Amino acid sequence: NPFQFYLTRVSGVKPKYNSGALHIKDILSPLFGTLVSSAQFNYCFDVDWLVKQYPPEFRKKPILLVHGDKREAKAHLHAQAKPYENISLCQAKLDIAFGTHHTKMMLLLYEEGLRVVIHTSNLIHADWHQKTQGIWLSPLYPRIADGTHKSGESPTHFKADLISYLMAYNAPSLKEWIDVIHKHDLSETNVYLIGSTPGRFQGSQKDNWGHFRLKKLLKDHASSMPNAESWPVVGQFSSVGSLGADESKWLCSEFKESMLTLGKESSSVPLYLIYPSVENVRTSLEGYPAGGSLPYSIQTAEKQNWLHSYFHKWSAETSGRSNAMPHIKTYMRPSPDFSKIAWFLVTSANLSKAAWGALEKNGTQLMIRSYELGVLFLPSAFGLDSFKVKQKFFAGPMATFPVPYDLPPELYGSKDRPWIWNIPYVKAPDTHGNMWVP
Ligand SMILES: O=C(O)CCCC(=O)Nc1ccc(C(=O)O)c(C(=O)O)c1
Repeated sequence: NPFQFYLTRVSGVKPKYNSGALHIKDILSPLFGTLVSSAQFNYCFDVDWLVKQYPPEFRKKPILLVHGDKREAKAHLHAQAKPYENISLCQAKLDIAFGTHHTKMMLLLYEEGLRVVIHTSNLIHADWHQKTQGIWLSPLYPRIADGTHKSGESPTHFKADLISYLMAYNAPSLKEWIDVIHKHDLSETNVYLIGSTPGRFQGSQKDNWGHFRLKKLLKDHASSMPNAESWPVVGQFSSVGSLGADESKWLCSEFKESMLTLGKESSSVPLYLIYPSVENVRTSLEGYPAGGSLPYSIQTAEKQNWLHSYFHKWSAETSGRSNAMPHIKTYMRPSPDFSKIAWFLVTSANLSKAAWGALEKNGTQLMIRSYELGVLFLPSAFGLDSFKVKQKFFAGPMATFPVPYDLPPELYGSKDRPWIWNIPYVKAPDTHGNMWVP
């Protein structure tokens, strides 16, 4: 396959549904490269667990943890790492209120080259145990010879775009990684980077980040087809922010408008949102504790009941993962019969203004609160007009894209409710015999 899109291993499914999956120990294995230094960008860390995932021969190599924690949370993380002299920390600045360092990325420097991993999992045991999570694995990027002058750039501009994303941190530990990336040849990269960084972006910079970055890439590198109005947008996520009092405030006005862009020329497009129901969580492999990683609050949800008529159940028979609750986030543009897709995005970004950006100042400024990162698969980057949807995720041309959940998405039934993580569920027990009492 050209796509190098993987799911994490799920404990409890039959082997055929893990044969093409990756555990974190597989990613860090010596078979992927001889490690000399790594950077782990994430939100939540279990440092003791994390070090144990590296091969024993690599456990003393330098590790940089890039996080967004402040105050007591920051002190707790430092305390976790202090036993390991090889671990350094970089606190990503979050100068806008209510922002998060959400990006999940590994930079893996080897004797043999460099690898970039952009994924969706926190660095804790539960996130790699029984969840549906997504991974993009870069090629092994070779080092550019000393004294050789070449760009090392891909047709998707991934090298410059990754350096630009890291430059936004203004961090000395990450300038070191920028210098590493400069010395490597990333020309084989066929995905586009879509990042979010905190700030207020106008004019020259509005297209750099968030949903305007997505819009720019779709305008420049996708084409509009006849009956494009009939091609749905699908969004799939593990959390929801405050979107406003009605759909015109952000969801269907600027977010959907960016996602329905195709091509350069100047809405009835259906919008599917996939988010686990209470029943999805109750009957999942983890049971109700899966909902600890689906942090949709009642305070937020009760202000936007209009949103839930867009919600569709989690179903993933294609990958054997209907009972592995999703912490992956994906967005895509299927054809009206869901047999093809115009593009596919895997990302850390949930359905929230903090992650994707919200327009300010009479539409002239895009304000983003958080760090996010994802990769965009466009047919033009593979010499294609569209991707065929792979019928079974782990089955056998290779030009079919492995969509990890079922299409078409199934609307909530009249008795279904979205998972809300801070109210109790005491009517029916989960797969472990328990109720949920927050
Ligand atoms: O959107 C907003 O305005 C706030 C909504 C609250 C929220 O969703 N918090 C959250 C934090 C960390 C992670 C993670 O890194 O796993 C996740 C997740 O991805 O589920 C979610």
